[PDB]
Amino acid sequence: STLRLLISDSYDPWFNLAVEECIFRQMPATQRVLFLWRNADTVVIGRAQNPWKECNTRRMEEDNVRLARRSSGGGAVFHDLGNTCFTFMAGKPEYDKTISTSIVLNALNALGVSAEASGRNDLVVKTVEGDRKVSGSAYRETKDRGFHHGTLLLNADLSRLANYLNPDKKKLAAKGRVTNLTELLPGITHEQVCEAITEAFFAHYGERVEAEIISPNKTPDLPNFAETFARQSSWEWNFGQAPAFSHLLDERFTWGGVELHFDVEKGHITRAQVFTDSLNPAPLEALAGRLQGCLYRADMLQQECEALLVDFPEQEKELRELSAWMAGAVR
Repeated sequence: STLRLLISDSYDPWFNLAVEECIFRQMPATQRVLFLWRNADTVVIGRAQNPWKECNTRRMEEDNVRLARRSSGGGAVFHDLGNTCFTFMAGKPEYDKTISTSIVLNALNALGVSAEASGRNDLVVKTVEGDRKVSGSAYRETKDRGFHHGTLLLNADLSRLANYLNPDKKKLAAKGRVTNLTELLPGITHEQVCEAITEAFFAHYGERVEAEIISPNKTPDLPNFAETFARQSSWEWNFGQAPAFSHLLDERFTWGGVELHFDVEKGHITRAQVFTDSLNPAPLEALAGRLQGCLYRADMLQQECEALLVDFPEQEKELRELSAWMAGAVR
């Protein structure tokens, strides 16, 4: 058909993320994909975060909470089985964010819930006591495709995340809602919401297909899956070793916190590593790239940092701020 419908029968977050990674980059942009899944207890961190600073790893081990690192930026997210998650993908020009958003809204309507879009990302139910968030999401575009994924809060434990994160004093010093569906719909299950999104998906495209039910015990019909799954679940990718440097500079900006670890010998940086919870870590990863071998002196720290501007027009503020902050922090 023109449709693929993938239903994960696994709570393994490395398995579920590896499928998403195949939808986004492995699969041909040539069908319309809906993938429906959830994870057992997991902290998902952005690709540039340092879990040894961010997470109470001892508590995680004691409570049997998993760590997964995703390949986009941003901060920590908590998953459990009371989150029902969805990923849509479709080729351009045909697809844009509005289709999948409408499909999920219809799904929610079919369930007896009056929901609306709110911002570029969220879905919200109108309430006597004001707007309540029932869904988070993120949208990404490629040259060949659009890609949309998010979660629905059916019966999430909302308190839990804070037990697994370390206090961040500078995040605290700086400064700059949500409801479970089970609060409205006491019987609601994962399977019912999956059923509802699938129907709204089939109704939209005028077509039906059989569900491919997928789990780690056999290869899904996704190219390069075995390798993507070996990488996604590897300790070295999800955790990695703690940074071991002799200097550390850190700051919380409005667009994210930044930790910069490095060594200085003979007045130059001999090695450096940057961490961040910024939504776009690319300009920070590329700063780390340009800091190697740099003269440890504000004029050069700023020259290296500002040499990147031409290639990051949308992040010019981020870079101007990092640059000013380093000039101030080094003296």
